[PDB]
Amino acid sequence: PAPGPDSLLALAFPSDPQVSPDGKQVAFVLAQISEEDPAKPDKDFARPRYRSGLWLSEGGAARPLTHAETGRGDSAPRWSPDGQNLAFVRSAGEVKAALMLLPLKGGEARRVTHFKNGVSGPQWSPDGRFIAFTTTADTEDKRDERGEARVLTRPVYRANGADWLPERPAALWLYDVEADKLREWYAPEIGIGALSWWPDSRGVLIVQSEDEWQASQWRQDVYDLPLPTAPQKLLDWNSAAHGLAPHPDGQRFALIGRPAGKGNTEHAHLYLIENGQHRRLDTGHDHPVGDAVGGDCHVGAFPEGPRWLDGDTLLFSSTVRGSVGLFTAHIGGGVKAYDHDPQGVISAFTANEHGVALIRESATRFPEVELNGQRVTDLHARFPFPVREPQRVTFETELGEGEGWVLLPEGEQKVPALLNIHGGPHTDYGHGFTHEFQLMAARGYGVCYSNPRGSVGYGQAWVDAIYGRWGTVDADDLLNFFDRCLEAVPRLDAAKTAVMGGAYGGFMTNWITGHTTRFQAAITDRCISNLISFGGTSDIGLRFWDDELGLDFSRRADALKLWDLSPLQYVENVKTPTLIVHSVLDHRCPVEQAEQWYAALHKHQVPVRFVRFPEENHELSRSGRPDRRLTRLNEYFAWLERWL
Amino acid sequence: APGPDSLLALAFPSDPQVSPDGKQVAFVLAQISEEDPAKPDKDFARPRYRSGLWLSEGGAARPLTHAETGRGDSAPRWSPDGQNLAFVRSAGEVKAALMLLPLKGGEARRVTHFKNGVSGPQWSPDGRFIAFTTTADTEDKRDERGEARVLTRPVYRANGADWLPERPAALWLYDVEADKLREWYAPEIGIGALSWWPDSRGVLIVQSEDEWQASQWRQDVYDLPLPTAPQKLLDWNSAAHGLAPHPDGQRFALIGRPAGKGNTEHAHLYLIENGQHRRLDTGHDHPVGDAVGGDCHVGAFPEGPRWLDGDTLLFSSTVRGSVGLFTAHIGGGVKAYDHDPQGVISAFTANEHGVALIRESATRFPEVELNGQRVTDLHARFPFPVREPQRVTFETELGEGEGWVLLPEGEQKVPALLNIHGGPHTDYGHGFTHEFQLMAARGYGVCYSNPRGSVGYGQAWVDAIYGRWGTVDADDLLNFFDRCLEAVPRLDAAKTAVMGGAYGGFMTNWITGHTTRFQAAITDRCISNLISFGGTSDIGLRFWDDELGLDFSRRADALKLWDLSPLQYVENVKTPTLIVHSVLDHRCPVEQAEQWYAALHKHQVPVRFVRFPEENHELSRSGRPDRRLTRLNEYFAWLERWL
Amino acid sequence: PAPGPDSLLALAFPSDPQVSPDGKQVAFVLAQISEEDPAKPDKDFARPRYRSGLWLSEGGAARPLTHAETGRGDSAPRWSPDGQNLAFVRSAGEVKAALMLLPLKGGEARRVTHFKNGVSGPQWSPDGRFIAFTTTADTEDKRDERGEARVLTRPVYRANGADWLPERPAALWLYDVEADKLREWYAPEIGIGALSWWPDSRGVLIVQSEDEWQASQWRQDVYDLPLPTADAPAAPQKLLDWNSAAHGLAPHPDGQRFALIGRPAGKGNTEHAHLYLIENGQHRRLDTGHDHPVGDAVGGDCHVGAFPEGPRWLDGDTLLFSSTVRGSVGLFTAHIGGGVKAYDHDPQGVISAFTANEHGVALIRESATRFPEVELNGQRVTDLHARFPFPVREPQRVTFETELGEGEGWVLLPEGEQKVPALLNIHGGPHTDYGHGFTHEFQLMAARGYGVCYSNPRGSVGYGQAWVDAIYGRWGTVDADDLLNFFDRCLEAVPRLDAAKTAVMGGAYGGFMTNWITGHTTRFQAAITDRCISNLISFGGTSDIGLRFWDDELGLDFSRRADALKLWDLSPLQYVENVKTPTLIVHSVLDHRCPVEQAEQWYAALHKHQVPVRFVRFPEENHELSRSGRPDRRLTRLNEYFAWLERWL
Repeated sequence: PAPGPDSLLALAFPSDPQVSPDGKQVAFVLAQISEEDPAKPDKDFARPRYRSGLWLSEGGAARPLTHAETGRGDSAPRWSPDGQNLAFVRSAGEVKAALMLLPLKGGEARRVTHFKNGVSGPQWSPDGRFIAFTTTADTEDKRDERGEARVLTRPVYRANGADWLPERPAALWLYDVEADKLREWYAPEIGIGALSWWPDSRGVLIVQSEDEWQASQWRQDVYDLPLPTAPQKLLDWNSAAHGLAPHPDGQRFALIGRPAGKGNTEHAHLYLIENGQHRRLDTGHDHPVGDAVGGDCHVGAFPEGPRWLDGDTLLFSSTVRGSVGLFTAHIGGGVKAYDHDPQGVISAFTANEHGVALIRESATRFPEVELNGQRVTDLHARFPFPVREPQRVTFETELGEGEGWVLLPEGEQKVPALLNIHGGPHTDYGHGFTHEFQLMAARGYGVCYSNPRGSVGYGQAWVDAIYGRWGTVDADDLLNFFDRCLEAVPRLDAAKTAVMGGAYGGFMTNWITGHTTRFQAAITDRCISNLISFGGTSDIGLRFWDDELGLDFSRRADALKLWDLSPLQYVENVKTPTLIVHSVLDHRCPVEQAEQWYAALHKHQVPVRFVRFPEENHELSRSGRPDRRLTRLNEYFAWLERWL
Repeated sequence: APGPDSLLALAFPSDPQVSPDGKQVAFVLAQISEEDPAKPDKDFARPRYRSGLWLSEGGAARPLTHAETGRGDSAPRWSPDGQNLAFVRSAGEVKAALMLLPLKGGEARRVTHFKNGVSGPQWSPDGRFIAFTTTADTEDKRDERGEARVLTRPVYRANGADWLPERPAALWLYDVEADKLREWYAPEIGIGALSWWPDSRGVLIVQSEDEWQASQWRQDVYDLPLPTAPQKLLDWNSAAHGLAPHPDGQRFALIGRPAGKGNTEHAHLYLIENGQHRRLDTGHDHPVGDAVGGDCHVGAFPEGPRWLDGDTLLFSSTVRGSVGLFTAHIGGGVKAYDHDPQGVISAFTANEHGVALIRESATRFPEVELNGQRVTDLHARFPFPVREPQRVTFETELGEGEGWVLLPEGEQKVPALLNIHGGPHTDYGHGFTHEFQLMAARGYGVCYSNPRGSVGYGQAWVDAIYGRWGTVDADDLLNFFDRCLEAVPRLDAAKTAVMGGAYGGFMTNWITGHTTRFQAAITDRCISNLISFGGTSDIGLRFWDDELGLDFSRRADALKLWDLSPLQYVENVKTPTLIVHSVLDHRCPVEQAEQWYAALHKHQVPVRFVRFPEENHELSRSGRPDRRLTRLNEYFAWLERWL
Repeated sequence: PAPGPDSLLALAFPSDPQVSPDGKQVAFVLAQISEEDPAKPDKDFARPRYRSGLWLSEGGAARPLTHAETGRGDSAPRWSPDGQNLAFVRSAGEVKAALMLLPLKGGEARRVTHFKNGVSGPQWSPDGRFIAFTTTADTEDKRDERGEARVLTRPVYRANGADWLPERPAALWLYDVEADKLREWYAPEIGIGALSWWPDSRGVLIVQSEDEWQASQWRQDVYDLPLPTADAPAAPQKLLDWNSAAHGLAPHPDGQRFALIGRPAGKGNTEHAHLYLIENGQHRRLDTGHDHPVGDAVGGDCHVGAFPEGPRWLDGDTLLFSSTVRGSVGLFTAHIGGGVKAYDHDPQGVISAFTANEHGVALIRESATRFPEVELNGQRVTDLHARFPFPVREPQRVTFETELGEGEGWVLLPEGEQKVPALLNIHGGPHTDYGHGFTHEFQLMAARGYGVCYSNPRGSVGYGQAWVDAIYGRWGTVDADDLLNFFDRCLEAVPRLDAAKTAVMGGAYGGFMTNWITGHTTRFQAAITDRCISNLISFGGTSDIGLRFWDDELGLDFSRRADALKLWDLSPLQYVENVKTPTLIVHSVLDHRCPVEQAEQWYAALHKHQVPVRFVRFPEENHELSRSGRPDRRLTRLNEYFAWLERWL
């Protein structure tokens, strides 16, 4: 009785590992999967939902601090600097996201805020006097409820995962801890991105764009916002910035991003800011800041903000050849490894001068929470079937050897071979934990997955190789890799092959099937078929192709080049039975992309099936509602069983 | 000056049903009232259509029903003995119940009790049965639960119906004498037109063979006897509706076109005998049915042809912006029956004893007539004075084209609004357009014309744009507009705007991408990208094939479709543009508007996008009254800003 | 398989027989019993409800005009004087009671009024120009919904069947038919009772009390209210200082005189209602030589809805009215120039409602053996007895001697020849009659094998005023004597009645008397006391008529020490220590005529004495449960009666 997609329901998902100020404790979030209303289940329709609570460890096995029995649960634990309180956010039905304050030495939490719309992103000031957070407060918008028109004048009006953007951005508020009083601090005209307190608690640094157009073009600056008694521009960056890390000296700060002129394809790096000047801080390290390795067992928030361990040393995470390690950057030197397992992924971390807490996983290990190197969870033990170990298969390119992996099922008999293509394109497969892949191998498929040119963990030149020319050397690498897998692993059945992928991976599944008939089945997920219409419909359409391809869909000559890069131009060649998976509120890859592919395959009488999820967005496979994650996997396996 | 809320004063007639003895008409009248008159929202008005049945025996019509909640009463159908009216009632949770009203006294009785209600009641001529369709008590909880929809059929949504059900509505019978209901025929695909044989032995129905043929508009006619399965009667493999069984019980007529050219060919009238067909409306180079624009039609507008005797078939036809009644004869050709070249007959019913119809003009709001006598007084409700247009012509290689200019009162210069009708194979002309009258009442000169591609000027005028939208049609529109400026000196050539919906929106996008001459533009339910339209539109699998000879799923054709896409030329657009679109418009999907909006933003062109939830392609003609007001408010706000 | 209480669910109930102005048609109301929501029945709990529609006949079998499928339905049909329209009242959920206008020659009804609270009592003016009606319009009272206190200052604050009286009485409104306009006519400070149009349509006559205290004492006057002619309408003008009970105003065709039904000041509640001709403040008895009350006061249980009995002038001399005579109800004419003549009087039948004009008459007629039927000009137009689901049986007469002459009662026997238990049933009032009304309960008792014995002791109403007066001030003496003497005569006259298996039962006054009898003899094997009275003192303070009932019936004021002691000596609860008979107690919580504290005391006292007792307590219902309560609770009441009799007999 091979395991099925409902294996997902056995798992619990950790997030947001928050080390205590004294370094001796970790508070974190654990999402379990439970019935929407455990008291009143629907006899005809199961309703598995995420429900989260806060957990705490001092080094031993973690224990629950909260006990949600309804609603989405509790999130965003934040330690008071004196270690005696945890602020957090509670969602329970009509309580959308209330700021709560829990004394750790005894007693229940008190609700601090009372806004119709709840709050987001609490951060204590380092001196403990304040908690900053954002909120839309009590603003009401009855247009959708009444059936009124929405009048659009801004260039970007929706966002994947948030749906439709409000007329007024969330405002920055202050909770005065001593006075037990709330006050609006700053109501931005455009929106606040990253935010960090100065170490002396005099105010915050914030990222803002100058206007709506600049925001759509990913141009941001950093501003200084003192405690109230308006922000002042602190850095003319005119580019992408987040992860502000104020230096202990209270004057300098680091930021994560890229300098102006770069473009989305440049690795995110660390920049030291002093008196409006900047210089690269993580020198000699040809890898991006942050976790960009694929996996599907992350639900919730995964903090990766860099942290100064002393006056010279900035701790950060970085993706390297399918792994994610901790490194230190130094004002006085180059980058040094801090905690880097080439076969593992550190997906979130917090730190101070006294301790570190993180979440760690591998291709064979479900995510676990650690405190100062000690595991405090036992979550892999919940994984309900045995995991298998992948084998490495390499392929040659003019830039050097690329790599990928084969995950084989048990036994020695021939098994179908599944080419899985990661999205991005500037991410990696490798050492993230992928329930989907382990499940495919448990059901008898050989899973082949690789990092073609365009992937992100192999240096900037490997990223740049596909610039302006998706469908050339990246497609070459994928089929070269797959051919090397079939040659290296004889039990892979070259007569029973499938190609599948999501997002860029869906683009590439569409590209590949329009350029070869070799596969017996295809599954294209949250895909791209028409690069022109994407420019006009995607929540990043106003800048994505400009950065990835140098092409502006609103300019005639560029639009023709985008059409020649569109899989739909070559759809007349598709003969491979194709399953199309898409979600209606995916604003990253809008569902019109899938509709066009579906219609075109029908025009050609190619066997086709389109599973269309309401309510979900681009993130379904990684964090969608559990029932719909089950359905997506069920549909994958039904299609493979039919054609392989 | 009057504003868009002038619409709230109007009452909208529909479905003029003459009685079997020819001496009465029953019809539907939609008034606009609060959603819940008992509990109005102090902060938000909720004007809604609410309909009742009305009756006339020759004098001023009087109401038979008095709905105060719900959408109201529709689809009146006379019993053959004249003593009863069947109709359909919508009142909240009562979706669409079949009701039976005795006409000589007493209230109606409810006949059906289906969760999903019924549609399309038709009495058998002998009065023994009422046929109707229903999805009965079928439930679909996917959307309510948040479940996926699995799609395998080529067409899965339709403008105005949203998502198509897995099982089509089934045909049912009400046994009048027995007071019993029974399912008659559950089709696999769907039933189109339906008509009883004159001897009440069964019905003729239009059906497609399978889902793919349905997407290609290929239908056949079947014979379905009363129960005691359908048998194919005509190998048509093409578009057919308007079944009119001949009194002899063997032959029948239909409206449509034979297999061959495609759906740009004029719809014509065909006599069917023993599987053979021959055209009846010969010597008449004009399509069957009303294809003239207007915006005061709410509800059902029957146009089914009717035999006035064994030799004479009554039908309606569009001719140079008018819609007239004509008769075709078995013995040869077409004669005018009731045709004013300056008017539009939008619906009619008839038998051997009488005729009832709805009639309008560019200056006359729709009224109901019985045997030539008006029985309504609806024009009197129109809340501001109407003005009369003047005709302006233009020259082409196919002959003289025509259009009109509607001017405000006074003598001063006024801004000039080039309005472009959709289709493209429809006409402007002699329909009543509240929108145009309101524009002139607010001080604008409205210029509207029938370029090549329009439908009322013969087949060659239609064919002139085949495969080449954006060539001679665009030429004609600007030719006409230039002639208006020359002929009408009050039009201000420095304050001009271009606007249109659907094909007219395509053309507004095309024109602004090819000239900067206009000071403002309004593009409504538009098309910007012919490639993506092919994959998203509810008719995308056939529309360009018929209209352009192009298949978006074939590489060479898709490039030709891109060369016809206004979005290819958007870099030239400088004209401030208002974009009006509805989220459930499945005819022109809203991604068309999203692409135009985004492209104008990339170029920093002044742009505004009014995005209506819940509405579809038909908003301007029959959308919810509050959203029709908002659409017009937005039109005028934009024109006031830029003109 | 003997029938049970659910036999009630097979019946349909006619009411409000309205003859057309031309005398050739009748429109009436028919209540069927149907599920609350036939579409969504509760699998675990049946919900039978009354649902009414309008029916029409020109002499043949009646046909339905309306087709309510939800809600309580349609009521109060009223003909337009030109015969072409019916006004009526529609109740459908949130539509509480809307005035509707139905054209009779084709088309559906139009809703005329749009008030949150609906309307009551539509009456066309004779010239057809107006419809008068009353309404509380859109007034809201959120006290109960919010849990606020109710502050009481008025002497009467609740009424059986209406529950709690509003601070502002319903106002009289006018519908102007030609103008299609509505306007408030008169907002009374106290309340409007009877109302009638003058024959020339110049205005209405209305009955009103001068203040809240006088209303509580049943003292009313007649007022003249002309049609309004300005933004603020003229007020009513007092027309007759009656200072007594008045209803059924019947304006004379001459437009000046009018008759009224009631009693002159002096006489209390026990005086027969009579007809009085009023002329310029003078009054004289009109129904002379007729020692019987106006109106139907005969018991039965198959009346749901409104039963009009307003007297009607057939010409300048002749006033048609109904009257109770020895257990029957007949039509009679009173004459300005002479005495009373029979018009339509079957001594074995009951005419329960009628309307009339110079061209025709419509009525409802029944008997002890015939379920109510609607008639037009002497022709039955319904077939409602045919629905009665088991055979009906014929009562036999048994008489008894009194010092005032022979009293009478009846025995309804089951089939067969074997001994059967004997049930003494006692009618309420006390000033009503048993006799020739149709009683489903009695027919059902006999169908289940009981001999039903029921009579008109002194105090009953159909045997002349002196027979009523015999019990004045002394309930529990000659009335109890008559009841037990009658029952003994039944046992002697009908040998199959089993003297060892007897029960006593009754409602209201009949419940008082069941309590009295069981406290004064142990002869019965079972007792059923329904909507009863046990404590005359507390009744004075809790009943909706407590401020006047004993004063009129007994000459006793509970708020005066000497009188209260006499009321205690008349209270069955004083003698409860003697009760040994197993007793079923039936009562409803919103019975404001006999408040439920009456039953609570009897229940507690029998418990103190360890007498077998069972108390069925109905929510929501009032004094009228057995005659018009919700069908499911009517079934339960009957089930409980029969369960108790099966246990003890």
